[PDB]
Amino acid sequence: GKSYPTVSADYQKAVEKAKKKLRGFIAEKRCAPLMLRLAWHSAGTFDKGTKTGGPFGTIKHPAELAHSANNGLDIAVRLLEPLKAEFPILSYADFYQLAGVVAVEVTGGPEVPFHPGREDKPEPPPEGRLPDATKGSDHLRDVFGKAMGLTDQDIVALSGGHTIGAAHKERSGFEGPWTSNPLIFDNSYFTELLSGEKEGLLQLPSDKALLSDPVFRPLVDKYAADEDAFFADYAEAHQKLSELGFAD
Ligand code: HEM
Ligand SMILES: [K+]
Repeated sequence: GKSYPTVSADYQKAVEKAKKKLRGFIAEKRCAPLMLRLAWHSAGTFDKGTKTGGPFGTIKHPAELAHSANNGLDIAVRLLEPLKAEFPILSYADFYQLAGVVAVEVTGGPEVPFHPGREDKPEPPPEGRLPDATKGSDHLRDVFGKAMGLTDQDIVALSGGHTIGAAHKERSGFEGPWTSNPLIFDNSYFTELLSGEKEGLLQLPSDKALLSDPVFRPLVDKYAADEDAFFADYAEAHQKLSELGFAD
């Protein structure tokens, strides 16, 4: 149900050039996972009932970076500031979401469709909307479903974003990568979740909750068996996530 706004030709030209520049920058800096986390934490605050929060540029605000769920993301924001400055026409909202999309692409992931025109909004959402890694399926549904308005399928596919990167004991407290290949976007997050705890790889309780829920488990299996299917459903869910509250 989207109606995307019209942006000028200059704005579109800027999108295209920023996209390229973000590829090169994110690849060199090895920071795709962090950039994915930044985009996801920007969008993930959306509350459908109130139409508050969501991917509207507020994560750049020190007040939103201070939320405990956002530990470390001040790094991401600082990393992007000089590039963003080359693209003054673009909203921060658009820029961060583009960086999330590129993160996925340059690590070998699907091409998530991108539509410009998000406006930067002045008020960060209240803290406490992003998910708690120590909780389970009900909580996931409360956050992704009742707040954001995404689907059960979307929940499992987006969990797959842990296919890249790692936790840090100084940020969340959790530590290490979910996968043996943490800068490669693939279905390894699901294959590892399926094979049990292997030494040196991370599983959050929230990842584990996928295995015991009657709706989530068949999806984990599908994605572990079929990376093409994971990529399709991941791209659908990321696009939706990046557009929460935008163009409705
Ligand atoms: C489903 C509920 C989720 C929970 C409970 C959760 C929790 C976490 C936690 C605790 C970390 C560790 C942060 C650190 O210590 O550095 C993390 C990292 C990460 N998360 Fe999630 N997350 C979830 C969903 C997602 C989603 C939906 C995405 C994107 C589609 C995502 C992408 C990432 C990425 C890429 C990292 C690694 C960041 C890095 O390498 O610095 N997460 N997540
Ligand atoms: K991987």
